[PDB]
Amino acid sequence: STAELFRKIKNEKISFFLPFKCLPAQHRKLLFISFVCAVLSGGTLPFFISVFGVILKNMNLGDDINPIILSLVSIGLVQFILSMISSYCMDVITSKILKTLKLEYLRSVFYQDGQFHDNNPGSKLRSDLDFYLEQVSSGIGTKFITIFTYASSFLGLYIWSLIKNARLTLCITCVFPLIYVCGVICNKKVKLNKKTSLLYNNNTMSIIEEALMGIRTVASYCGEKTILNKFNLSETFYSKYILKANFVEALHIGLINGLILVSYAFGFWYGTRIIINSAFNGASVISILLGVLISMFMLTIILPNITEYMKALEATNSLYEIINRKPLVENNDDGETLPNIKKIEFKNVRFHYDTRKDVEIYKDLSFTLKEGKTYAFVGESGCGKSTILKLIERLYDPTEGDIIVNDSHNLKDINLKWWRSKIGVVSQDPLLFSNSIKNNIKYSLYSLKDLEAMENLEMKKEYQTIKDSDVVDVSKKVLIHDFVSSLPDKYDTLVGSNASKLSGGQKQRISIARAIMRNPKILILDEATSSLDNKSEYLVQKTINNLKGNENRITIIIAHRLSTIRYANTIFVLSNRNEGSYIIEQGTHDSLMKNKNGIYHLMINNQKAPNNLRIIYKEIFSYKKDVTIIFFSILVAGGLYPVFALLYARYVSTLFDFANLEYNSNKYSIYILLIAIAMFISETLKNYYNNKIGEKVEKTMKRRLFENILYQEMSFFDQDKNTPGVLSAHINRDVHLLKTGLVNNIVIFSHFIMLFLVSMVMSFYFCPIVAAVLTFIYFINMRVFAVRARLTKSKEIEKKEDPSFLIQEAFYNMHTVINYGLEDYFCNLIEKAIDYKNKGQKRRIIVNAALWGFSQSAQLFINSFAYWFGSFLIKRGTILVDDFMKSLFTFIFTGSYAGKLMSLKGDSENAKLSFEKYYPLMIRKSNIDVRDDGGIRINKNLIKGKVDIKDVNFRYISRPNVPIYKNLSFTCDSKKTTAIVGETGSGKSTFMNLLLRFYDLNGEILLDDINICDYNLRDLRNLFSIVSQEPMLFNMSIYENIKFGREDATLEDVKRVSKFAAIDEFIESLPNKYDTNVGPYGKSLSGGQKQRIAIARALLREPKILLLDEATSSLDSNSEKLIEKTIVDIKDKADKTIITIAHRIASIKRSDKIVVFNNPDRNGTFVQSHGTHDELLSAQDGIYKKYVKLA
Repeated sequence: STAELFRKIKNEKISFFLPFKCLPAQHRKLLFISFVCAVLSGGTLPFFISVFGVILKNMNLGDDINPIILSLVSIGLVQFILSMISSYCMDVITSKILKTLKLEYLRSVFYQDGQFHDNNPGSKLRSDLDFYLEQVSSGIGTKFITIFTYASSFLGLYIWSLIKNARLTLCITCVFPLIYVCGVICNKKVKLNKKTSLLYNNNTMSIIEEALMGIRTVASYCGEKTILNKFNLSETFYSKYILKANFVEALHIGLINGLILVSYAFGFWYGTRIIINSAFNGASVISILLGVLISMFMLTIILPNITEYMKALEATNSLYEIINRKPLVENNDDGETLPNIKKIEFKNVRFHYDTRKDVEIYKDLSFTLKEGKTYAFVGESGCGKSTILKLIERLYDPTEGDIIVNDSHNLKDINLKWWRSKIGVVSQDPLLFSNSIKNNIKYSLYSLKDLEAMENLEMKKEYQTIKDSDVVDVSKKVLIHDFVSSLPDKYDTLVGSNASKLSGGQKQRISIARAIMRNPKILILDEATSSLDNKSEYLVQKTINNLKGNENRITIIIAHRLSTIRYANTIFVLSNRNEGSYIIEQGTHDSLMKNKNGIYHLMINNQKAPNNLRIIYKEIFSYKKDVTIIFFSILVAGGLYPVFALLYARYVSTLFDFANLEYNSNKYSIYILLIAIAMFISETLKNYYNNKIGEKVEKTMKRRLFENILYQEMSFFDQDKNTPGVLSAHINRDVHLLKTGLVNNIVIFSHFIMLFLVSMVMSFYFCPIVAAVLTFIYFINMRVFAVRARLTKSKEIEKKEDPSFLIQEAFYNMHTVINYGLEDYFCNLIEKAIDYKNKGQKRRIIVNAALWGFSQSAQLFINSFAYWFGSFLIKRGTILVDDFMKSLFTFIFTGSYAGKLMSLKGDSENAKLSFEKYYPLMIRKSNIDVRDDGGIRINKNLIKGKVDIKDVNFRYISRPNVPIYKNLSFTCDSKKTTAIVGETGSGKSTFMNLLLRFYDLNGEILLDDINICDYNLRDLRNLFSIVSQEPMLFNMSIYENIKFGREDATLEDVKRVSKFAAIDEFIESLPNKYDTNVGPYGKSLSGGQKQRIAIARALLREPKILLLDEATSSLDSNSEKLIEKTIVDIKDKADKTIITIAHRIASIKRSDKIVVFNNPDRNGTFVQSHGTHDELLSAQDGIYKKYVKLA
């Protein structure tokens, strides 16, 4: 709320007046104008409310009102004008500040040091900027001056009502404290239960994610059902607590709709008693009630605007710190430049980042780049080459060394404004702008001409000094003068989005020409020939080293292939061989290629639709008890709210008759009390069963989705649009939308129609003539002159919206503007912004102000016309008074209330749309379903364990081009061991999946001379047991992860089977031994324990067939040895058939059969040899002898 943000802002002085300190004086007193022109509109209602009683007294007594009407329209006109002025006066100021913030932010971005640009890269900033620039725009516009109006109205109403009789108003307004009290008492009991409801939802989230990730360790142990119990038990507490919340959330509504209809009654009952004891007519009573009651409605609409303005404050203060960040490499324009360029000299340069403050890079970087010669660099990927490039340019700084140039000038005194003036950087990819081919090349001199008028502002016209003659010969030099003539519009042709039309080679030629036109001196080439041959490169280099100024210049190349560096003057090759880098090899090619047989020797040696929703409605129309109650409550509310109008009316007419005034008050206040008591119960029992119906639809759709996603097959999960992230996003969000949207917006339509029928009926009956006119007016107002609709439609368009293009092509081509060209854009966005401000802005703002003044001065004219027409028809004898008074207030009150509750709807369309996205998922057939019971029944006794394969041809459907298996055929023995070896990464872990029916077939698999597809696969998966490479443990206790699948097992069995695994020493060394709740995915344990837990999990089932895989691949020291002990312990017992995947010769030689795989040609694997078993260790040529001597 506001009471917390106010305390937060008080104790550091975040100013209330912060956005209003970047403004001229021609914008500092339009604010004052718009201020005083919004207090004068805070006196309209204290006048209408003051005459609203006198009109009624003057109509039902036999006199005229025309002098009062003419005193009531002029104020409407001046309200219209004074409301038309302020919108115009404010939107200009909004545009001004919204411009200045941007035009400082772009600047403060363009002076960063490069240390930042790696931290805050590009597209984030423009994705942030706009966000802030729609928090300050939509909170300082017209809805900042709708606060003094309402406060003025409050003050006027209250003080006027108090000066008249200061004992009635106090006793009317002493009921409202009991509203704030109830609010603060109920918010507590809402939050206390809502936080626990949130607590018991993340558990379900974690269950769903952790069970959809590891689906194949769930179907292999047949554990579909022992997750559904956790899901359906952690879903009920959520329901009961959130319904406890909704109950209190609905009771408040009824109580607040009730106490007002007691304030009215007590006010009238005390009013009729101050009259008699005194006799102050009966006209200064009808107005006090409306005054005191409408005084507090203002306090229910002021608060959101203050929250939005505080939001704008904290948004701006999140932006005036970026602008005032120190770049620490600033351009002070005080560097004493050099006459010429010579002798770059490193001296022991060491560098560390700001984040990784101790991950050192360099050790002994020290050399000198003499003038006049060439150089080169060849090394590893990132051992410190690119930083040297970025340090010649001086983006970063030396931390310990110094780069004193020409033995007379330090780098931190050389002008950065001048140093970049003589450096040409040909990067890997060309950075070409998207205007033309001539302007890209003419973007070189826009920085050097500016270094001529400063020392002598003239930035506009001097750029014409760039003649179009140098382009000709500099194009001739780079061998591009031919193709430029081949296409029409030679220099005027325009390239597409970042040069996406022509060939890459020619674009890089243009980039090279851009580099060369300025007569660069330190020419830093970097991976220029990643696509082309070395012909153009060598010709260009011949042009460079023969260019005027070759006597003292320093060219640098950083490339990979050694052919470009066939000739050189010095070649620095470096290597960090970890904690520091240094140079390993120096000297020319002649004195290095033969002298040492080092790394460079190796390098030169090597390279040189309607149904879907009637489902929902059929579900909703089955709760025959909780449906009728809502119907009766709707009828009661809609039928007994309008009656208050024509009870108020009857009460007015019996107040201007001193006779029989006591009895009438006694009879008409009690009825109001009863109406309030009924309205309380009606609203309470209406707004509670809405949510009670909403919950059950959710928690009977979620159950179906999840319970029909688990039992699907594996091809479902191997597709691209079937991902856990997208499936865990439906279940919560869109089902919550089915709760809110549909079965909130049905009730609103029902209640609205029930009001609108009865009101129009029993208002057209008393006085037919007035209702036709009033309906005509409201129809032609709300459906033809719809003001707010046109006001939001004409606003979202310009909110969506060439300055929206220059910005995008600058944060992508940032590197070049840092190299050269800065204020050609800092003073180009202003122009293309201002040329599009005025021409559209003036029309839009002079229209959208007239479309806001008429919205604040429309009901007044309607009411005035209504009372005039009523007083006109009466003085010719057509109609009486009571009929008019009963036919008008119905429209008034019913329209207000209907407009109130109608603004509670939710997203009804997207919820009817997403339902059609996920409806096929709760109905999709699986076709490999474990719930079936078809096939031959099998007992565990008669299993001999003889796996057999005859022929296999497998290909993943996700990528049907890479066949992996061709004609696999072998046999495994019964109660024996059978190892496997072959080419590493040959897809050996697919045999297993085919054996457990994750993929059907072409090929054949057998078991005891019977096919696999005739077994009733519930039992088929109930005897195998795999030990995957990486295990997976759930977020339950350690006692339960072992009982996964098998619910019936005591605790001593766990101790027994843990004794085998050699894990009952760590568990019996810690409190909460067999109740130690591990974390998600078992991330609270060590790898040497997780796999032993898995092995204990696989040995409890008494598996008749075992399937291992490299039990000790990458484990620690002790648990490795313990695991090998377990493996060699189990394998000694000739009880169960075992199929290992081993590559350790100590275990191979014990095996009874060995099978070799190979992939000669990349189309399929097959069996090279069958049953070597170490007796065929060397009998013919084979790979078994290789893999047993290679390992």
